[PDB]
Amino acid sequence: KHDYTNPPWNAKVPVQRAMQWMPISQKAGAAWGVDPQLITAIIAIESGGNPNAVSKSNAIGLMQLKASTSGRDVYRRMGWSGEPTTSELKNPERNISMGAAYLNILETGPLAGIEDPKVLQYALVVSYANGAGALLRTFSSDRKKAISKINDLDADEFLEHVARNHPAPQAPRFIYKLEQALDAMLEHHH
Repeated sequence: KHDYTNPPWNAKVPVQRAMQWMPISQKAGAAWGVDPQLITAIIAIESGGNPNAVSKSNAIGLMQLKASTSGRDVYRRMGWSGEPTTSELKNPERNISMGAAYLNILETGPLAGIEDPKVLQYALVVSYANGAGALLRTFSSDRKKAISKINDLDADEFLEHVARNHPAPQAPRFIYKLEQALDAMLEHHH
């Protein structure tokens, strides 16, 4: 039902800029066990590689972290009180390293025990934007059953499900731009 491929989106230039940061993304991905291509994909989608991007919501920087939510979440994962400042989120290394942490948090928490890497990946990008909870809720009210129900799908049926079930239009959209972004990235030798 969500017309999620319209308009088309040219990954080239936003991935090009995102790729500026790939050395950090490589290090960040490595440290947190996150696919560096995913990190770069997210940077390209959320900020188009612009480290000073700032949303209506006051989400900040390359990976559009919000200090009160994902910021706070990552601070607690590291044993820290409080939230990162705006200033620290505009730092490209701290920002990316924090997005990586946050992706790791989603993978080892809300989304734990997804089998297929590719669905996992799609789940991450939709969770990252519009929240793991809202995603699971589209399957079932109980987490464990929603996850069993996700493992009964392959990536394309997952995308179909998000397209028809997720309230947020940007959820399936992100999966489309993920794939455009991964395509642009084959033109960059690791």
